[PDB]
Amino acid sequence: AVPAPNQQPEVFCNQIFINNEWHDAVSRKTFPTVNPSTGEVICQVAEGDKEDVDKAVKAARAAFQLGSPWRRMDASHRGRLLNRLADLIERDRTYLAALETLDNGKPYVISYLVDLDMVLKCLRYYAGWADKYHGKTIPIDGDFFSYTRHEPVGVCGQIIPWNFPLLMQAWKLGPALATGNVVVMKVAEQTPLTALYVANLIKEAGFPPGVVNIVPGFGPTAGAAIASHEDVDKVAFTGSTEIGRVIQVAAGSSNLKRVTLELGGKSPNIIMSDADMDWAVEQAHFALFFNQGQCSCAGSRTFVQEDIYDEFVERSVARAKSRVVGNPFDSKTEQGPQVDETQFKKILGYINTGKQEGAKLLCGGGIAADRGYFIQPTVFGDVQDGMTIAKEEIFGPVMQILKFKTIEEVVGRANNSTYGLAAAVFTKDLDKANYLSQALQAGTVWVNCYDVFGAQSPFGGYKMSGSGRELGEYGLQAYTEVKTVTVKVPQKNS
Amino acid sequence: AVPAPNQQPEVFCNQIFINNEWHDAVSRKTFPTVNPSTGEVICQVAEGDKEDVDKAVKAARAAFQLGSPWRRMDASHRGRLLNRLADLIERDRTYLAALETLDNGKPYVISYLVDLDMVLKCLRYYAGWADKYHGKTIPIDGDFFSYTRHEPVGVCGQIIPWNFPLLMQAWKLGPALATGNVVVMKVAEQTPLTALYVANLIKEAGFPPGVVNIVPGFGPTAGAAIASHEDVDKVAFTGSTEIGRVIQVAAGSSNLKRVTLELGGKSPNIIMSDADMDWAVEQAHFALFFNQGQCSCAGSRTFVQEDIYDEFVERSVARAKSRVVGNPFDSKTEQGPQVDETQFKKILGYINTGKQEGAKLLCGGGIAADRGYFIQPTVFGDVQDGMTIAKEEIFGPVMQILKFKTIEEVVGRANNSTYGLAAAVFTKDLDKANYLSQALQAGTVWVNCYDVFGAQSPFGGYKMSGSGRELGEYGLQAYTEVKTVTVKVPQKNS
Amino acid sequence: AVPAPNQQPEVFCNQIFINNEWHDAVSRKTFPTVNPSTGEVICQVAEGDKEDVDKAVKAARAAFQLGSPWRRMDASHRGRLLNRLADLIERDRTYLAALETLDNGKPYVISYLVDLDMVLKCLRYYAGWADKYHGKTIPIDGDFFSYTRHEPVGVCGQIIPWNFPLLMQAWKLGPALATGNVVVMKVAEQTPLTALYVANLIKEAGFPPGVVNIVPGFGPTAGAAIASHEDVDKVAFTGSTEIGRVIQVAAGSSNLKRVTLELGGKSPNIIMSDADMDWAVEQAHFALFFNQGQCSCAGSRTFVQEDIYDEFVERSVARAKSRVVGNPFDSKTEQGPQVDETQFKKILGYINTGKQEGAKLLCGGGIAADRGYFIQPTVFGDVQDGMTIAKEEIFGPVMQILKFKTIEEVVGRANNSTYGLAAAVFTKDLDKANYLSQALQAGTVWVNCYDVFGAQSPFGGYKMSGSGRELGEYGLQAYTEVKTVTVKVPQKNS
Amino acid sequence: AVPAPNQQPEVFCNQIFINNEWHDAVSRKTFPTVNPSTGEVICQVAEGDKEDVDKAVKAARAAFQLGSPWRRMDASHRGRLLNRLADLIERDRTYLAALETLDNGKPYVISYLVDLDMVLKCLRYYAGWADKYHGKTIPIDGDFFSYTRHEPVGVCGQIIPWNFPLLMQAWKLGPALATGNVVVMKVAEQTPLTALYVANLIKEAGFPPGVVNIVPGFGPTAGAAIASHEDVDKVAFTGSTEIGRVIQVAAGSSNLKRVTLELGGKSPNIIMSDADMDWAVEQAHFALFFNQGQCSCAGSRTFVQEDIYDEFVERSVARAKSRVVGNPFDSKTEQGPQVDETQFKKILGYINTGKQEGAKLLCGGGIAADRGYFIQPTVFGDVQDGMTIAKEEIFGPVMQILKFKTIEEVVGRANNSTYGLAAAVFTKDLDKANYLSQALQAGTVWVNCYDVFGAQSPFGGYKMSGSGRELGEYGLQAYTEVKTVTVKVPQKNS
Ligand SMILES: NC(=O)c1ccc[n+]([C@@H]2O[C@H](COP(=O)([O-])OP(=O)(O)OC[C@H]3O[C@@H](n4cnc5c(N)ncnc54)[C@H](O)[C@@H]3O)[C@@H](O)[C@H]2O)c1
Ligand SMILES: [Mg+2]
Ligand SMILES: [Mg+2]
Ligand SMILES: [Mg+2]
Ligand SMILES: [Mg+2]
Ligand code: NA
Ligand code: NA
Ligand code: NA
Ligand code: NA
Repeated sequence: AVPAPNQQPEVFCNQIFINNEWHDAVSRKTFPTVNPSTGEVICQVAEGDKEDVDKAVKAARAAFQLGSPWRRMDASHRGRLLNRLADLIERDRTYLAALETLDNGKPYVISYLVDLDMVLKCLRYYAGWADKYHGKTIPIDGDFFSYTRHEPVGVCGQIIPWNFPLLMQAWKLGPALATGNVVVMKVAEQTPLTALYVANLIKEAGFPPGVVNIVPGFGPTAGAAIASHEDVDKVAFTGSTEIGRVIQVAAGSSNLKRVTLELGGKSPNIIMSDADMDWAVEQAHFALFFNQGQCSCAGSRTFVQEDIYDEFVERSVARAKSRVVGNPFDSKTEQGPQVDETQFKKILGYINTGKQEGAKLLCGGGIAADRGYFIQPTVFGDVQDGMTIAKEEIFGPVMQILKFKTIEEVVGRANNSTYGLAAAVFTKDLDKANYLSQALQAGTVWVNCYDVFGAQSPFGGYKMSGSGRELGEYGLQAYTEVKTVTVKVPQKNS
Repeated sequence: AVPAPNQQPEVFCNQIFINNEWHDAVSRKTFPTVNPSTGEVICQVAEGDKEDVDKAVKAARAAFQLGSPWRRMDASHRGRLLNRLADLIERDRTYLAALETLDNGKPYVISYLVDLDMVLKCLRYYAGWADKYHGKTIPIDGDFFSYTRHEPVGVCGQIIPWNFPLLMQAWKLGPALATGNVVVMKVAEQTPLTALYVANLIKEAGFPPGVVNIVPGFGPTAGAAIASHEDVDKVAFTGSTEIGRVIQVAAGSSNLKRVTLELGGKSPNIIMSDADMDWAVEQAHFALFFNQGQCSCAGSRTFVQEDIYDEFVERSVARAKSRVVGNPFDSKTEQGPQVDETQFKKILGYINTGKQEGAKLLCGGGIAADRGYFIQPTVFGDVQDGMTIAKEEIFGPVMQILKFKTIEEVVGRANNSTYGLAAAVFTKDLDKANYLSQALQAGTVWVNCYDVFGAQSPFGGYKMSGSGRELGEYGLQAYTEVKTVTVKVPQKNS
Repeated sequence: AVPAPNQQPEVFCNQIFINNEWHDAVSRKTFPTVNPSTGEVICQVAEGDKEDVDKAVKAARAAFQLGSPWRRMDASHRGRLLNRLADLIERDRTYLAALETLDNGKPYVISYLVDLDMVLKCLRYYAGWADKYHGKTIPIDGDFFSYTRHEPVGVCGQIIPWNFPLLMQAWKLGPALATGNVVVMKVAEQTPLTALYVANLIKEAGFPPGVVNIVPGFGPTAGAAIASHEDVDKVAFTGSTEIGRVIQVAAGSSNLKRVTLELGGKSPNIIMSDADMDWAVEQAHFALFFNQGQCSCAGSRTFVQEDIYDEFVERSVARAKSRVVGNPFDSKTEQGPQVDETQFKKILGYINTGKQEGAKLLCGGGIAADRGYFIQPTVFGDVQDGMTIAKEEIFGPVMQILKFKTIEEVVGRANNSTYGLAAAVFTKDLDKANYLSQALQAGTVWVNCYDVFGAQSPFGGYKMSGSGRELGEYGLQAYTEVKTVTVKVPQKNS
Repeated sequence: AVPAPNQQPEVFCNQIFINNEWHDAVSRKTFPTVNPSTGEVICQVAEGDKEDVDKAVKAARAAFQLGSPWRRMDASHRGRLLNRLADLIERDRTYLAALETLDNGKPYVISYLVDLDMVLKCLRYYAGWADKYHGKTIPIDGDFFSYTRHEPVGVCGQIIPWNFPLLMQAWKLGPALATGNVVVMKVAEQTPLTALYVANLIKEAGFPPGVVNIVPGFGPTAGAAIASHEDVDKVAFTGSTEIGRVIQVAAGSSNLKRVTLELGGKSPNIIMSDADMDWAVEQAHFALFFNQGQCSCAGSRTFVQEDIYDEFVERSVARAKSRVVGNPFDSKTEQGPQVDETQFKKILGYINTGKQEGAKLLCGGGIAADRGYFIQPTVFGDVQDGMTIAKEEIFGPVMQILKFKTIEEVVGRANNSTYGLAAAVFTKDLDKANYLSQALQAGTVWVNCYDVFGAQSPFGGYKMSGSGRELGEYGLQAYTEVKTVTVKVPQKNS
């Protein structure tokens, strides 16, 4: 059951958050954030730039000083603070879900049941790691006692995208805070509002000032200031592959800060002829269309074995034509608008390219409403590997269906990509499932499902889909600096 | 390639091994060991008893003293010694395989290609663990540094059976020595010879005196003396469920030594109607008949789905009738004799029991040769769950085939046992494989295979099939005593 | 800050708890529990025996059936329920602390600030483990996929003592519930009340019926029924070394259930000449006198280097004479009564023995009040290793001070014990601290502190102080049954 | 215990190694490598450039194809191959130690007893990891089975320096090969020879062609070609902080390959007034002067507490004045030449700067012989933090001694560096040791020792000394690509 929304939630936080206080930008500039369902401005937001980032980094560094409240805090108590934050978000769940829908466009039912549930589960998962990520005692040769300390990496710059604003904030804050780091976060200009409200909850939860600082603003200004900063120890970036390159170059060109990247995808979803047809059709639809198609790991190359191709396509088209596009606050709506004008235009561009290059348009193909950034669910059949829509990340409700004959053929075609974020296989056969899950070059392989995320299981890219992993125990690795301490002892014994 | 065997290998070692030297029993008693293919005495062996065990325990305790060569030795160097021991066993592989066949009865080709290969792999695997089983540094509350040391448990009594004499010795020595323990081993009275030769190789490898001591002799004398010893810290026993109970009671009645047990089985091998028939028949044959049926994990309840039952049984009877029983030094031999007269009689008793209780005798059922202890490969059909031959471990070449209808039914029937050592499922279906491997109450579940052991993967029982695990990283747990050290520090920081 | 206690709290729960309901004993018998500060009966409690244990085990087995709510529950949700339980205990903290004082005798300020705090920290720590105790994927040889599942051991019998009633309950329930086991718990006859109230909170928190069952009653009746039960998979026992032997024998004589034991101690507390004198005197006092001396790990052999002996003894005696013995609800009280008349008499017996065998009585030595079980803080000087008071666990406010000269001497004397639960070293010297922490044969070594427990760091015995470990990640091992699944695959690749 | 060297060892390998074959450079160009003891050319070496790297990367990629001999090889067998390689290096130890001395300049006794020993220990350690770096099975929410595979990262570019040619090769090849990667290694132009002979032994050991490829040549040609290559998945670079920046920028600018960096240092060695003087002096001397000062972790800021400063400096000067500089094949020689003329001149430049900026020249300060690149052991006293010789890595036999008063002062001064590779503390006091080891911002902290490396314990930088760790279990992390497989199952149970 979903509690009724407030379809026009008040905005309470719209400034830069440093040392648990709200600041205007040094410049006093602000930028609009827009409701993509109407095209109207919600409010102005402080436009942070290099000077605001510098204030935030200094606050983070101070909070990280040896002997500070955050450094001296018991690891178990960091876990208590993460659990308190989750409880505050749960108290404010309908507000945050409605604000998420207002600013991003996704259906309120999904913001409520999916995004907010996933945020809670991620924070509560990482609360549990705070006092369990042990270092080692090590049986080195000779008369020595050797051990490692797992220390925090330090001041962590965290740059996140607009597609799942709250969830991406939680994927970053969970592991960083569980391990005792401090954060300077740059939220997406398209969707800054929910993360700023969460900062108020961070203060309410009792995190020391300077442990989390949030600088809304643009990428080449505030984002680049983080990535190039001389006193930021680590940057974690989620966004496009194009900008990932910019981040890695900025790290190398500045202070050799540690880098992890979660980038784009063109994930293959492989339907073998023995798959359960009804389930495969529904999951392939979800795999592509979830979140207005705005998912890094979207199943955007649907490979279907030739003996079931015609039926699969018929059913897929029927399901796409039935998908309800509308006001994301209406309970019947399955698909809201795209996040903004830039994305709307890019997706229409890709649709035009698909038409021009001779893919078979089977449904949709155009705008879905006269106001707001709504696009019809669009399906192309008879897609070929060299087509632009088979290669480039579209990030909208545009499905590609490709036909194949053999399992060996489809492995090669699935893997012939510079992306490698996710993939899936639908089959009833044990051996085909094991053959494909081993052979696919992707960070997550789903078998008979898609978009199954768990705070316990890592996620991230092969190839140019990124480096490092988020979620699970693995998500702690990039937030830890390892120190070996090797001590002379009188006489080592086993 | 298998090198030609010496069919009458010389015996060099037949005494008690303490402090790297050979000793008679205090009583000067010896016992004969018999070649089960001919029924003739091979030689006599020192008959160790309580006073010999007491000498061995004192030697091991002395080798374990703080400051001793074995306690000071670098962990990496324990790994080098295990690797040297494996190289010496490899040098003497053809000799050891023939001596194993002479004393135990198994085909020389199998001693050579299987037993000795698995010994080498077990020792080389554990050599690699010697310097890698780390303790932890722990983020405890307060101004403390807390960590754990993984220390050796100490003097380990290790009692092993006769069915895989060299391999059982290696499964015990590998983890115990990798972790810096010292050992008093009691080898089976039926097959003492190969383990005693390996003691010569332990000295040759360079292990300090007293690190491994071996006492051949009987169970209620030397075995019980180890189990009840006031200065043995840990006992690892492999053998019958009946004697496991005796060991656990001895431990509780003496000094509360730590105990692990690897006991009997009545493991179910489940053939679904979609299995590959030819492979399932061959694997079900192997699963039961391997090693003259003398395997704790033998697939001794073969459950076969009703639609494929008649064909599976026809094929199984044909394969059992074709199985070549004979001199284990002849390369054509698939099945040697049972290990001794006691086991021979017990198996004849169980064959008669199956006949008396109305199981359908489909082939075999009698004595296979004049000399030695050879039994025909025997297959019973239409076996029912309440039959004694369906419940009790037979430990010979006697196959039980049961019919079932549904996957839900077979889970309940397979699990309705007080044993729980292993199980298998043959199916092409991903979901049936996952359903059954989850639901079966067994320490190892094989899927489309049987008797697949790896030094890397743990093995051990549910229920009355044992407690604890051998092999893998898990095999190190029982050989480690954990010490927490918690140190006051001036000011704890993350 | 400590809230004012209800000095005569009401009792709401005094029956057997099975399937989330309250039951009389089948026999309808009850037994009294006494307030040790007054010697008066608080109330009657249902007297559970074998028949009530049988009902509880059947309930636990049913709750453990494959497909049950508790088996199907997400691991993360088990963590949520443990966190809910902790929140309910915190809500009822003032009541539970007063009830603990009423039934056990410990000072209310300690119940509130120490026991209840530690209960909350233990449950919250293990809540975090619920979804983090991973099995392994294992690179076995050959064309196979091999992995382990960490499954619950099953029906766990848990038998606990009276010295820290709520904390001992939490140390058992935390790991068992985090790993998905079900429990039949036998609480101490001397202190049943607080654990029964916590059962009401387990129901309130939402644990499925049958997951936790609690049977108050006596040892040889209800305790033995659990230890010998044919359908209990695992027993975890905390109590005397004498009864540990009984439990281990019961397990071996019944169904080979898995066993862990947390037993007695006679722990050495070593004060080197270079210790900080004031700190060492205060910590040595705490080490022995904490919880009316009723701590398994009490520092009951205080070894003091000869050059500082006279001053340390003078200061220690002054501290003992200043220790306020009285009503445990009075804020000034440092020491309450002993738990019952049996213990009261036994401690007085040991004080008599100490006098008879030639130890120097420095202070105390008798009863401290004419009502309730109060004993004077008692210090014996010039104690020798062979004295009964230097060997046997007294479990009361009776301190032994022994003199030593050298570091080798004290290691050897500390280790000449069949106990090995804990030890401590007070020294400023790095090399002395490392030499002694390595050389001492004890499950926990404290350096410049004592009785520093954390849910993160394991605790348990060497030698006859126990086997297995509680707390930390280690505390999950005995609650896990390991299953290997090994699957044939078309072609294994790295 | 050192075999007499061949002082003019023959060179057998001087070409590019690709697919287990020797190749000239495509250009046919060669470059000289010089014997630094004489300044004379040993031989010419193939001058690899971009086209040679391209051939190497293609060969590595082919060897990494799914289904190849290296991809299908059992993990345990990778370990056997590493052990065989170590055996071959041991067989050729005397030759390799002499060749190392000839090309690098370090004393032969040290090549033989230290470098070659450490190479053997590294490879044998990693051999043991090959089949033990498990992935996880993960208790995700819902009806799923989720697990991770630890797969190889793929084609690994490895760029190494000249200071420990064989050891740096081993630190790279050990973890990369244990985890099943393939390698394109670029050895330092100053010391290519020993790594090329090791390639011959890699072929001899049985590694499949293309698994290890070695391209000698210069940095901006062959090194840059690897760092910028579009089909190299990971680069591991050891060298100067300056070139580390170039590598990270190349990775970002090309294909977003994974990067680890092991860079320079200016490590503080802190001597407290309570240190053992004789030991601290000798260890401080070793800390700085080991390997002609050519060690990334050299203790090049020796901080000495004011009370012991004068004595420490007097003893340090006596030791530096007696250090034997000479022919590295002479057993009396403690210090050989610097590796080449460039380094020789740089070090003399630093000595000049030290004198100019007002450090007190206490001994040495000039050239030590008329031929070869020999420099006198040089000690500067009264060094201050702002002096060039206190900030910049000198990488030669030039010691800086700084005075301090308090432990708080020295933490701040030690940590006021953009380097953070190592540090050490000399003290007898437990609390000072723990205070400093926690507070020092360095990847390794030695206590009462220096330059204690073990294959078991990780090593790497904080700050601009690098990112990632080599050695230990940690050394495997950067060579692993993690894949999550999440499988729908009929009904998940614990
Ligand atoms: N952290 C460690 O474990 C470690 C170990 C040894 C040496 N070092 C450091 O190494 C340095 C000394 O070694 P060096 O003089 O060989 O260092 P360097 O940076 O000059 O060269 C190291 C390697 O990189 C190559 N290289 C040079 N320019 C390159 C370019 N533009 N692109 C790609 N590769 C290039 C070189 O040819 C060589 O193989 C010191 O700073 C020392 O501290 C660090
Ligand atoms: Mg953008
Ligand atoms: Mg027997
Ligand atoms: Mg009692
Ligand atoms: Mg250079
Ligand atoms: Na918006
Ligand atoms: Na025999
Ligand atoms: Na009571
Ligand atoms: Na050279």
